[PDB]
Amino acid sequence: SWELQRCREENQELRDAIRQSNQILREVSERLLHFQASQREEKEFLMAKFQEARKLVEELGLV
Amino acid sequence: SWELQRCREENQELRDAIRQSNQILREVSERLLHFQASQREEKEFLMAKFQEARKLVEEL
Amino acid sequence: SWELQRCREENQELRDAIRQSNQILREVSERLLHFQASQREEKEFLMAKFQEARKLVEE
Amino acid sequence: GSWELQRCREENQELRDAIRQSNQILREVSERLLHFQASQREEKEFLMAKFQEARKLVEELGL
Ligand code: PRO
Ligand code: PRO
Ligand SMILES: [Er+3]
Ligand SMILES: [Tb+3]
Ligand SMILES: [Tb+3]
Ligand SMILES: [Tb+3]
Ligand SMILES: [Y+3]
Ligand SMILES: [Y+3]
Repeated sequence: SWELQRCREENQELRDAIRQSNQILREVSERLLHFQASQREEKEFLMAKFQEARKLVEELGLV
Repeated sequence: SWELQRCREENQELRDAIRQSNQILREVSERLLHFQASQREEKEFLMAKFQEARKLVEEL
Repeated sequence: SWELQRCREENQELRDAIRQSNQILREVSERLLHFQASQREEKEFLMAKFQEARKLVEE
Repeated sequence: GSWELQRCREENQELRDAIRQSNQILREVSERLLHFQASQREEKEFLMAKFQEARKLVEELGL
């Protein structure tokens, strides 16, 4: 049937779009884990500095 | 004889799933854009802390 | 003595400078904890909404 | 001279050094936040790019 052939093609494209869109979302989730690993290193540089500052004032007797 | 009707029903279920997914992703996107704007504004207070520190290093 | 009084007064000013700079750093740290909380909430929302999208696709 | 004046002078030197250290800490924290900001910017640009990919997949169905 003309209409059945057309409908079958459209359904396969719809399935492909859903599958490809899920893969995009999966890649987003994985990459966000990488951004978070790098941002954990940033927090570590920052935390080291804030601890150095705290020690400075404790030691000067200013706490 | 019901092959086309089956295919049309599948098409409708798939179109509805795509629409719902699009709605979800539109919500995420729009919320993240508004969030970036709010965060930019909130970061202005950090910028202000460092301007105060600069002024201090100068007045010393 | 005169010299002791001058040194004590200078030390008060220096301590005040240190208090100010330390308080600025404490405010930065506190505000960064605000940012961390906000970002965690947005990450949780995104995760939840991606899961909802992954569910509509099941079946 | 007195023992108490020598302490005061030693305290004065340690506070001067502490001010220089505090300034260094402030500077390093500022630099790190600029780097963290650049990281977050890249994360935002990545998310925008992936959402655009998904939208274009759906637009290309033509429905
Ligand atoms: O950027 C400004 O002008 C001010 C400073 C912190 C809040 N907004
Ligand atoms: O002017 C003062 O008295 C302090 C003492 C140590 C050096 N400067
Ligand atoms: Er000592
Ligand atoms: Tb503003
Ligand atoms: Tb000593
Ligand atoms: Tb540096
Ligand atoms: Y929560
Ligand atoms: Y970039």
